[PDB]
Amino acid sequence: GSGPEEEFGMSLIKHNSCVITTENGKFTGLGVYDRFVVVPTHADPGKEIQVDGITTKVIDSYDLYNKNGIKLEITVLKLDRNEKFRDIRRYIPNNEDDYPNCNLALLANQPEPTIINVGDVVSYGNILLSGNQTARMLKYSYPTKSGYCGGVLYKIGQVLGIHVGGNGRDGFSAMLLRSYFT
Ligand SMILES: Oc1cc(-c2ccccc2)nc2ccccc12
Repeated sequence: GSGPEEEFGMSLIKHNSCVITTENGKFTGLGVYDRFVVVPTHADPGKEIQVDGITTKVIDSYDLYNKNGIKLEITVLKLDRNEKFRDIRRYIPNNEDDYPNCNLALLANQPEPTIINVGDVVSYGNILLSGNQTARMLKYSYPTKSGYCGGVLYKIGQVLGIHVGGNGRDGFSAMLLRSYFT
C-alpha cells in the first residue's frame, strides 16, 4: 500500500489474529467476537492449546457445516481469554460471491505479519466422491504453502475466508458467512 488494504489487514492481524499451536503445528487463528476464535479443523485442537505461546483451555469446540451438511474445515473455539475480541462479524459477507483482487493475512509460521496479494478469487465446487450435496470454497491462483493455513482472506471492509488448503498452484479458503456466527 500502504495503503488502506494493507492497513486494514495489518489492523486485523494486530487486533484479531493469533498464533494457535497444537500437536499438529502452528496455525493463524481469527478472533471473531466474544471469546470465539476460528481455526482450521485440521489443527485438531485438544482440551488445551497454545495461543501466542500461552497454554489456554478451550471451553467449547464447534465444527462448521454448510447448507448441505458438508464440513467447512474450520472450527470455532471458545477460549479462556482475558478479554474479548472486537466483534468483526460485520465484515463477514452474508452470501457467497466471487471477489476481485483479494489479500491474504498471515501470522503463523512467518517471520512477521504478512499480507499477500492472491489475486482474483472465485467460488469453486468441492469435488465429491459420493453424492451430489454440493459445497463451495473460495479459490485463487497462487502457490500457497501449508504454513499459510489459518490465513485470513480479505479485502477492505470484508473478512471473506480462512485459508485451509492448496495444491502447489491454487489456494483454497473456507467460505465465511455471517450466519455461521450470529
Ligand atoms: O496452501 C497449501 C498448499 C499445500 C501444498 C500441497 C501440495 C504441494 C504444494 C503445496 N498444502 C497445504 C496444506 C495445508 C494447508 C494449506 C496448504
